[PDB]
Amino acid sequence: RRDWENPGVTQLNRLAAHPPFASWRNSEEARTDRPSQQLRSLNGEWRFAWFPAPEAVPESWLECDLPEADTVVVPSNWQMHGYDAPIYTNVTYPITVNPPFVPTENPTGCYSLTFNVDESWLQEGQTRIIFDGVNSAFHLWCNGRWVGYGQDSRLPSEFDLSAFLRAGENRLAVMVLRWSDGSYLEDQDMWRMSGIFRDVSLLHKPTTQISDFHVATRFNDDFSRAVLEAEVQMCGELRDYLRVTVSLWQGETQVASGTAPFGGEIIDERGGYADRVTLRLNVENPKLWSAEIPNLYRAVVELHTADGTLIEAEACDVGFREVRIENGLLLLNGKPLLIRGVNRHEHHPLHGQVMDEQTMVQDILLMKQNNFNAVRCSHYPNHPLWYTLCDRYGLYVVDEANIETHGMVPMNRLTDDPRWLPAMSERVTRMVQRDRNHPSVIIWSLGNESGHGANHDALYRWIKSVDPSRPVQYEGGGADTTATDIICPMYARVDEDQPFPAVPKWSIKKWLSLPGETRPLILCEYAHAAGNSLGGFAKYWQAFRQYPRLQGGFVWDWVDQSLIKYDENGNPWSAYGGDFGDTPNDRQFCMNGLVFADRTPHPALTEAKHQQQFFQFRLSGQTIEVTSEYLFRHSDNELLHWMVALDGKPLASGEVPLDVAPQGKQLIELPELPQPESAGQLWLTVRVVQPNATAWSEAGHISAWQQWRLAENLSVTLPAASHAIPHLTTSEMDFCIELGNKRWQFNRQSGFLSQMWIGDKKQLLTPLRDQFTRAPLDNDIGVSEATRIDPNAWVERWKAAGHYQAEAALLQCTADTLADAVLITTAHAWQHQGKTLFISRKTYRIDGSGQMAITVDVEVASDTPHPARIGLNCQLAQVAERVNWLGLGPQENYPDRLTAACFDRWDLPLSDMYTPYVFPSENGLRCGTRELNYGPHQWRGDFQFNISRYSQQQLMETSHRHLLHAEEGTWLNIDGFHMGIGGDDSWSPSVSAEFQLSAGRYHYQLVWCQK
Amino acid sequence: DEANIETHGMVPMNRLTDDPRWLPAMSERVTRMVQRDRNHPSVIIWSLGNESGHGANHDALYRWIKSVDPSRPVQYEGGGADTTATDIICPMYARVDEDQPFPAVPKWSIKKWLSLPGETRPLILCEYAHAAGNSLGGFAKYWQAFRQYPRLQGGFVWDWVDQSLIKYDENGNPWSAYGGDFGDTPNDRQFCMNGLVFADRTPH
Amino acid sequence: RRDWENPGVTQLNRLAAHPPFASWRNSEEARTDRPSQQLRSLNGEWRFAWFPAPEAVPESWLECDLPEADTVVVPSNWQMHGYDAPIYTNVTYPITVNPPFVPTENPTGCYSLTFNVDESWLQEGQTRIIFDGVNSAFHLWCNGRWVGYGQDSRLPSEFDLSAFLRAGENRLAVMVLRWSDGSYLEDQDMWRM
Ligand SMILES: CC(C)S[C@@H]1O[C@H](CO)[C@H](O)[C@H](O)[C@H]1O
Ligand SMILES: CC(C)S[C@@H]1O[C@H](CO)[C@H](O)[C@H](O)[C@H]1O
Ligand SMILES: [Mg+2]
Ligand SMILES: [Mg+2]
Ligand SMILES: [Mg+2]
Ligand SMILES: [Mg+2]
Ligand SMILES: [Mg+2]
Ligand SMILES: [Mg+2]
Ligand code: NA
Ligand code: NA
Ligand code: NA
Ligand code: NA
Ligand code: NA
Ligand code: NA
Ligand code: NA
Repeated sequence: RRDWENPGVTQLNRLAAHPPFASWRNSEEARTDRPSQQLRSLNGEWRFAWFPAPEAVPESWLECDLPEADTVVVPSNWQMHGYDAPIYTNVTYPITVNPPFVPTENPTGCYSLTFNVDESWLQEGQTRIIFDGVNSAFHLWCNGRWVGYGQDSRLPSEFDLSAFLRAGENRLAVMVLRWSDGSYLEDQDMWRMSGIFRDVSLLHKPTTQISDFHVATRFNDDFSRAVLEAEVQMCGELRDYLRVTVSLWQGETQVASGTAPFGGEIIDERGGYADRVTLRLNVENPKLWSAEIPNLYRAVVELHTADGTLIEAEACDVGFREVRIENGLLLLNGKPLLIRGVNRHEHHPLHGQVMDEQTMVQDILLMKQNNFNAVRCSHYPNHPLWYTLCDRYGLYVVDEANIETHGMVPMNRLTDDPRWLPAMSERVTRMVQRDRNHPSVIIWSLGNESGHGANHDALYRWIKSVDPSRPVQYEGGGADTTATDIICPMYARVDEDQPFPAVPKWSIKKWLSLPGETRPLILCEYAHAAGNSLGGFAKYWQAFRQYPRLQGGFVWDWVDQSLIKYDENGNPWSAYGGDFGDTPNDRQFCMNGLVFADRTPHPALTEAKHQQQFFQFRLSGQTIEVTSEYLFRHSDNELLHWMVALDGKPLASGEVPLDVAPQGKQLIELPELPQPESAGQLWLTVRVVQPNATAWSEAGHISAWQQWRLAENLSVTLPAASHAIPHLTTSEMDFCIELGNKRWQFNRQSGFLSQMWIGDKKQLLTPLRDQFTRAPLDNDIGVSEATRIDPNAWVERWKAAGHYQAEAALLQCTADTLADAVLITTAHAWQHQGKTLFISRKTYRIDGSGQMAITVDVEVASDTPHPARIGLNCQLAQVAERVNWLGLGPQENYPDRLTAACFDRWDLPLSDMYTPYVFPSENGLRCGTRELNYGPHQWRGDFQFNISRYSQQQLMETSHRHLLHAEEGTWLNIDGFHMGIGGDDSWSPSVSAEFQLSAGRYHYQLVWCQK
Repeated sequence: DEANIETHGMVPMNRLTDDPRWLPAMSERVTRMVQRDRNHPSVIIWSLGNESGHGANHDALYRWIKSVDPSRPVQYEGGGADTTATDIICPMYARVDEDQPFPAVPKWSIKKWLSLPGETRPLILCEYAHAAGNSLGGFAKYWQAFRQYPRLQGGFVWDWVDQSLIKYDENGNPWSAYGGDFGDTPNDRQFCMNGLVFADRTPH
Repeated sequence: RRDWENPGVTQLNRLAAHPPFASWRNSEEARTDRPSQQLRSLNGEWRFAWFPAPEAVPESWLECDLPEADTVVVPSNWQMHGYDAPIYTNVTYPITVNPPFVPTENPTGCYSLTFNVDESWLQEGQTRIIFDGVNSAFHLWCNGRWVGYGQDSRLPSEFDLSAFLRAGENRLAVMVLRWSDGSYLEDQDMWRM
């Protein structure tokens, strides 16, 4: 029948979808959510054999174990066990686009399990098996007899095994196909894997059973009263003595209860549902659920007899909350939300796409600790535990259908085809039937990148009809089609329009006011965090806060989808597209997270945490105004600490308890701040601390911070003229300046400071030269490739302009003797085949104090692409352990991503000045620096810098971080100016104009001296 | 033009039409009809089917049509004749002046139906004036209302021709038969004859 | 697979629906709506045999004509030919309401036709067969090979016979089931045929 090549068949004998069941036979266990003996896990060791195609699977396998088989852990993805390679492709399908057909060479995973089943399970009731996740299609056999078939890799497939099992030993046989017609709807941008990757279990239910139940909560105007409505459905024989009791609990207190026999209200001319009943419970002053305060109640559904005998019980956590769009605003419990979200794929560097509780909790804790209050299930229903954790820890969730046909041409070819409506509908309807009772889920999504088809309109209406308590969104086809309640563009910029034909991405501010538009706008994807990115992140938040209808978005994305491989010595390294022989592939485009695969934070995470702060501050004189962006909670676990320092030197500090009502303000009057004597800039730094531990954070957690420049005292005092006078020694090839124990050497042929001495020690390994390039970041590269160059990408423009090949041509080099110093004057011309790109004019003034003042003035040809940087660089012979600087830190920060960084005195080990991005590039920069210290050296001024053991050349020529080798000495890059990193997206130029080095003429000055 | 979908005998009537498991089968009865007949000028209205209550599958397919063919209104009588799945209030056998307040699915006087709080759609009966045998009494009352009220734009009489079948007796003479005359049981006897004309098209 | 008891399977290898086609190879013919040499009718005398259930149909019927079969006119309803009784019920289904199942005693109509096909039709292009209406479900075979399946009694089911036909004589075998899961969606108040 080749059911895996027929979108008409998505399953055979599969049971109806429903909310999480456990079939408790004890009500107390149901109330407290304790384990159930009726729900058994089949996870553990299974037998597995790999085949090139289903036609190659031997028939004997159905009856007994294949001696060729291996014993492997389940759940798992077989690529992670080395049976075949995982494939990383973004848009292009991993198989030939010829729907509904798949390759004849279809990797087949043969799973089998021999397990015991107690007679008591077969004597009565129904025994079903549950496969929470099988990628991508499979046939099931039990004791040699065919049971069924199932598709959709991200939702559970359940089959009744009651007539197939026998007391004692039993054997299951599962033939999993990597490719199926379902694969045409699973083209998400992630590693393409397969296998039984989610839990497998057996559920026992009585013949007369609770087959489904829906919980809804409505409120009065001020949410002081609510009515909980629970519709319960049963299967089995109807008897007049049957009853259903729904009880609601707050802790160990029962706040409400309702009981009734089956038989719903009349719905039409034929009557009503005799196998259903709806209980309605009134709840006065319910504690409301929100990501701010995840208040939860427990609802227990009991099927029983009138005399009180329990048959079975089910239950769920209930969060009292109302979600609705009113007057163009997405409201929660009547308040306008501000979505601080992120897209999160289910990924593990070691286990692939298998999810575990520990990794989930770690992600949720890191998310809340970094001020995120929402997550988008990009782009498929998640492992069931995920919603339970979100309900309890408090996170707004966008549950998304497992539907993406990105690789089709046009994108909606299948979604606008009625022959694919059936397949698509099951991916939407079964998701809703499974997760509709979770309060964390506040918005339904029809899928991702599948254009806009009539099938979307139909499924949009289906959801609105069955679940009016949640808005429905979908980005495909222009982000504002008739299939979405929310304008949800991906990568729409703040101010810049991107007028693409048919599917334009308007500036978000402009999008809201288009003629006739009234919906709220929330980006389903924005701020693509590939590598050194998130430039311009603050521009989004300034806009979100100023415009009521701009209610936020979900960053793309949470974690790098890198995988682990080992070298010959067993040392692990991070691998990306193409490292497994997978081809074609999309290389590093699988890594766009705010954190590395092992959850180590990327510098960008801190910029997100700061911009997403819940308290806003303003300063006027001695008054600090604290404004709360919380909607429901008072600041009952917040303390404001303030500090005033002069160039990093603390003068005064204190703390004040925060007592701000949600949306409210608090004025804090700072005490008389004593004026400092010494010259310098005074800085005020405030931070909000949470004294007490929470379910998601430890005592002392910092949730917000901000700085302001206070008074500044310009230094006018003249340095006590040192008696010493430097001396110049001139030769044909050099200008040497001696001063006591120090010496400076300027090659007269190159025009650069080629060497320095402190005693008999050389300080340089490479001459101090101008630098106008940087090892390209992911954003500089875009989608450009050697086989497919993107002439528009920054890196390609720089390459074509000769920026990386530019040769320095000495125009002038003179030496003058002053009354108390030596003055070196140089001028260089950087040209590329007749074209002068840059001109550098410098002066070096060495006085008796041993200080070397360098003045640099650069001209950049207006017709050459704006350079990545304007600075100097050299390889220092020294290799010290610490790096001390007075500037923005402590973390890596760039011009368009430095709002989170604070000005102060920072000191870190040299290794922390390097950011280990899997794909190497310019990194570790620190801006707004007035003083830098390393070994015996000190540089002062107003510059940006990065310092490490890797040269820009090596970073540029190395594809993977683990392949980097520390060079001799230390490479120092000091920039007067550095281009922004961009990030609005990573496939087109995204560095905003105000962060491009287009001034034409630049000036910066540095003072180099030995401590 | 109406989709071949009627589940009248289910209890309740929408048991299948509100079940997502049946959405696939239903959608094909609707979509393939539209793909076949959309170029015919005579077809001015699409119908989702008949007597199958009102289920979520109806809302889905209603929207599908509006999306693929905005040139024709979409109607459906199930679930009360004025649900979210119909552009036209299309009751069957709603009377002119007399209300019939059935629970959940009332049949209001058509004059009254039009002005219920918030209602603005036109009203056209998908079925009215049941012509079983000696019938059509009160037919003129309907037309008087149709002509007086702009939004009462008519209706479709039920129905055109008697569904009687021919059988033969001893003398080989043919005679008109109805339910039960073929041993078919259970049956609904003469209820298959409600036309304005006899099976051979002779007028009643 | 008992495809007639699965609302998940409404057809097998059926071609997409579309507006009326005639495939004129002459524009003036298309303009004037005159008969097309590319659209042939297979209406007329066919071979028919009645069986109480699909399990009672002999396999030999796929390869050659059943001598016990009768020659009947098609299109037609077999109740009108007297093979079994037409049923008149209004609301109540004519079969036990147990979706998606139908009675095991499922009247099965076995239709067959020996017809000729011009070689020019097989030397190029695509030759399809169109059943404008089959009540209520059916399987199709051509020259003994299974072609497809289809449901919905009131719309045309089309199948590509290009790879099943030979120049000259060919034999179609059509097994029509009276009841199917499609029957749960066809409870209109009218005679059940
Ligand atoms: C490569 C672009 C043309 S499509 C772009 O690629 C990104 C890679 O992280 C993401 O998958 C986005 O969702 C997708 O739209
Ligand atoms: C028998 C009624 C309660 S239902 C009534 O029966 C009529 C018989 O001609 C028609 O079929 C109507 O459409 C139907 O609603
Ligand atoms: Mg399939
Ligand atoms: Mg995509
Ligand atoms: Mg646990
Ligand atoms: Mg700031
Ligand atoms: Mg079927
Ligand atoms: Mg009816
Ligand atoms: Na809403
Ligand atoms: Na806003
Ligand atoms: Na990606
Ligand atoms: Na507090
Ligand atoms: Na690199
Ligand atoms: Na009128
Ligand atoms: Na009738």
